[PDB]
Amino acid sequence: CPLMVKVLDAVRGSPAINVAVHVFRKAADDTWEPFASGKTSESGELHGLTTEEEFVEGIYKVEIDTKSYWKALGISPFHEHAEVVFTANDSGPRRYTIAALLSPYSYSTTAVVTNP
Amino acid sequence: KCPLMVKVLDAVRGSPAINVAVHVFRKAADDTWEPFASGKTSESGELHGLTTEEEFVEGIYKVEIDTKSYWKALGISPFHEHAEVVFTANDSGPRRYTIAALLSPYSYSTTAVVTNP
Amino acid sequence: KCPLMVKVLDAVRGSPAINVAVHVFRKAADDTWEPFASGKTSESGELHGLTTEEEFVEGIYKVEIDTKSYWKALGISPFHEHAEVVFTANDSGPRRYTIAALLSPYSYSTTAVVTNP
Amino acid sequence: KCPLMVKVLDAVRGSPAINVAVHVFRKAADDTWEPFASGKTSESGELHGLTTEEEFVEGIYKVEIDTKSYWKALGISPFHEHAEVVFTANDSGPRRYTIAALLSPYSYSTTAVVT
Ligand SMILES: O=C(O)c1ccccc1Nc1cc(Cl)c(OOO)c(Cl)c1
Repeated sequence: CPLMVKVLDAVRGSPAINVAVHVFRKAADDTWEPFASGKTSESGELHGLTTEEEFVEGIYKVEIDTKSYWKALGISPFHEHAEVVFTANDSGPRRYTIAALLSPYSYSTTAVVTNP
Repeated sequence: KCPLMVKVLDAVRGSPAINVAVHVFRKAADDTWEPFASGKTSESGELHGLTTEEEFVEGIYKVEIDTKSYWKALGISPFHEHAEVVFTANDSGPRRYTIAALLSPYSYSTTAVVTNP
Repeated sequence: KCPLMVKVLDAVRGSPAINVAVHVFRKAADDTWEPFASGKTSESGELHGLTTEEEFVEGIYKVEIDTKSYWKALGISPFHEHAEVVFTANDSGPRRYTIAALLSPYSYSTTAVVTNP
Repeated sequence: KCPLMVKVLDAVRGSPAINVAVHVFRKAADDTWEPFASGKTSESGELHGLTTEEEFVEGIYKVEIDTKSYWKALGISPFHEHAEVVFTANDSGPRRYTIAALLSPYSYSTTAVVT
């Protein structure tokens, strides 16, 4: 479970499905190289994006297409997209789960690490 | 699927709560919160299968989590004595409920989800 | 400028919550929640005028925030029956306490701001 | 009393965060971020002066609260590099924006209000 970046809808009381997500890597030129993207069908979870060999001991970024989400449900969010920036794998391979409790005009997140 | 479960995880250690005592009750017209079930937070910080289809009924419930015991063992002196999640259930039939519990020494937050038939 | 300030915010409309029922209790010697204070949240979203250091004493307290009146009168269908915040108070030094509540129809958050005046 | 306001609350100490560096950008026509305003946080955990209604105009803006240096000063090991809030401003008209951010060593949350 490298990045099981779960996203939850705090209004519909269901996982946020069909929400586009984008990943980036730390480029040496202070740029964000695109890495992966996708949309879900029924459940709002992220997986199968980065493999054990795809990681680096560096900075990352996760972008979630949030404004496009609510227009479909006819909601007009204040936020445009959400970004979490972190340093990973400093002490070796660990499994990272990124929380994301969305809401129109509000969001929250949390990080879960492992010992080995 | 699991009829309902409680999800709890520490926002300081970045790990699910381990050995955080939990309890459940039932609403009684005499205001007496008659105890119904209890449990201990495992290494995964989750308790599931507490209320079966027969055990659970359409009514008012409460979930109590022994937050203060969780911190003092870690040598941490928290603010909240415990937490409570008061709600209604099965308004129009049986459903699946999973609730969140983001513990921090001086704060917490909860969130619940419902899945349509 | 009170030792007990409760702020309630709407995480859908993005406005300070208004017309929200608030109740304050206190555990008695018989483990009884003797009523302490109550009120309704204004359009500023800050509840105040609930207690003073003359009336505020050491002990275990409880804070009640109604939710059904907030959304059902608004037309939204909530999940949580209400919000209950229970905490020790004035253990040593009557520090001013601020209680924060970020409300969503299916989720809420609580945080405490403590400071010695 | 400003159209833009940001406040950061520390959960572990339960006190308003102090000395939290902040920066504000603007959506440049070259898809860049021209720096707009920056600063740190006081003992009240709020922002004292960010943007007047004169400088505040339409467009997309980004605000970042520096947290990595925070917990190192606190002596705790963080996780997040920092927190990024990006939003569309003045899409329909003037308003007053307040940004609230609850910070914990391994988690954070945020929300906004309008006027
Ligand atoms: O009010 C919030 O949005 C909030 C969100 C998460 C955690 C705590 C919160 N409470 C809170 C936040 C702020 Cl910024 C605040 O005042 O700012 O001038 C108050 Cl009174 C209460």
